[PDB]
Amino acid sequence: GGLQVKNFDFTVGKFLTVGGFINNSPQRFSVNVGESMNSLSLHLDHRFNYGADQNTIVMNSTLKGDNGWETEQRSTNFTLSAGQYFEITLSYDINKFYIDILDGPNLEFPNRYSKEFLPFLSLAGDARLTLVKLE
Amino acid sequence: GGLQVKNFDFTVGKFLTVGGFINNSPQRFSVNVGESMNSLSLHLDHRFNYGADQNTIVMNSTLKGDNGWETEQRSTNFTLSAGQYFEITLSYDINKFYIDILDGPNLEFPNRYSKEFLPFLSLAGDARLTLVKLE
Repeated sequence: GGLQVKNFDFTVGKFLTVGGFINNSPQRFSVNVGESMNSLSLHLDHRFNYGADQNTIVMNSTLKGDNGWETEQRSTNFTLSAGQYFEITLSYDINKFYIDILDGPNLEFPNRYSKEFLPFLSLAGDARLTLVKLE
Repeated sequence: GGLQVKNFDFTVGKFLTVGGFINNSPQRFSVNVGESMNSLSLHLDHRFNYGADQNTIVMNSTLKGDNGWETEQRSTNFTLSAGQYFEITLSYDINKFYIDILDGPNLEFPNRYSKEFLPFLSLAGDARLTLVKLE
């Protein structure tokens, strides 16, 4: 399951853009990059309506999947809308990730595990991934 | 090396579009889909200037990498240019692959190994992959 795109080496200095469509009536969706679904250097969750989190961005990482979520960083500079096309561009160096949301904020999150190569990408939740661009 | 895009299941009925830039002064470049670099259901080679092949499309498959190339199918309906952006959309069913080159031909090639899922994608040669879209 998944597609291995040989040519795409998401190393320090590359810009990975993901694009797709948010569902109508979303709860939340995330962009996840790391080594596997269990070992994520960045989980970028846009929470539309998720209990106490209403239009909040939450960023975190985990080495133990769902049971290893660490210190959350949150932003209320929420610019995405239900049912719409989105694009988020990620890049990083050994110190940090730089998150450029199209027509929205620019955020930074620590590169907590000092990664210089990230082999895995997934979108989770109420959105559909349709494009991956690497430059 | 490569990026695993979890969400992209290139199954029968999906449309995979690859986009990128052809090098200046190219010899040839290919789009390759299959199970690995050694086991390819489709190798779609655009040969600009490759000895006797001058602006010829060659399509083939292999189960043994470079030593298992099978019966080539060729087309001279060559529409790509050096230095330019290209996009090719692939889809398939159990019988065949359908190759839609943007502003160029529509080609078909047999699905020789009766595949219904293709886990691997690579571009090879004188071009640079910049986008992968799955719909």
